[PDB]
Order: sequence, then structure tokens, then C-alpha cells
Amino acid sequence: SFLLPKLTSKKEVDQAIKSTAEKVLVLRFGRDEDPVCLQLDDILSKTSSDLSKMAAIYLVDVDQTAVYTQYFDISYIPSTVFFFNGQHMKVDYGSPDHTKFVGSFKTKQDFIDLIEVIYRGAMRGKLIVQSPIDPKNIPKY
Ligand SMILES: OC[C@H]1O[C@@](CO)(O[C@H]2O[C@H](CO)[C@@H](O)[C@H](O)[C@H]2O)[C@@H](O)[C@@H]1O
Repeated sequence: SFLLPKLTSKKEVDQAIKSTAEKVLVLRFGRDEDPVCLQLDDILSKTSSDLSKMAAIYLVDVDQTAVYTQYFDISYIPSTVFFFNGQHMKVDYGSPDHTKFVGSFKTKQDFIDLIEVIYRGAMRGKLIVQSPIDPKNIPKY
């Protein structure tokens, strides 16, 4: 749906990691009212439907649960994490941190292209993939 599911506890995140099968699990750690989160959530919402065969997207409330925030070394929101069949996926964006995407995507198409790459690699058994996004479009922060 356009109004993506919210996860508000550790147990709910645990469960989404386990329950999302054969698709990229997208976990957006943020706050729904935060300006950069608003930007990113618009892209996640608007692309969710046409990505529905490849990805399941969730909005994770960092103000109601924080176990995972420490686990992924999240200092800035939004931070977006990718999983496939229960295992964390890394992506090389051209920055040192491959474990999470920090900030918002420049365009819808960048997110789409990224998911395509993650999905294909994950389906081939890979755990780390190369981002297809032009570095000029990667938030620098
Ligand atoms: O240890 C350096 C060696 O690691 C590779 C991945 O095998 O890339 C990593 O190190 C680069 C240089 O520090 C980083 O820019 C990159 O993000 C990181 O994955 C090699 O390409 C590199 O030679």
C-alpha cells in the first residue's frame, strides 16, 4: 500500500526480517515527521507498488525502538537497511559504509535501479552488491 507498514518494536522488526521471503526487505529507520524522512518516504511510497514483486518496504520508528538502531550503528536518520531471506545485504555506494544508505534518494529511478541490483544479486546468492546509482546522486553528509 501507499501507506507503508510501520514497525514499532524490536520484536516486530525481528519478525519482518524472518517473514519476508524471496524479496528484498527494506527497513527505513527514521521519524515520520523529519524533513529528509519525508523526502525519502515519498519515494518509498511512490515506488512500492511497482517494486512489489522484488521488495517489501517497512518504516521503522527509531523513537519507539532502538535495539536495532545500535545494531546497525545508526547515528543519522533516515538510514535504510536491506535484507534478503534473513541476512543483511551490503551495497557499495562509493562511501565507506556499505551497511546502510544514509539520507534520501535523489529520484525514484535511483531507488528502483538499486532494488533491481540488490534483488538480482541476492537471488544469485550474493550478500554484497555494487550500487548502480551515480555518485553525484548519493547524499554526502
Ligand atoms: O582492503 C582494500 C580492498 O577492499 C576492497 C574490497 O575488496 O574495497 C574496500 O576498500 C576500498 C579502499 O579502502 C574502499 O574504498 C571500499 O569501499 C572497500 O569496499 C578493494 O577494492 C580494496 O582494494
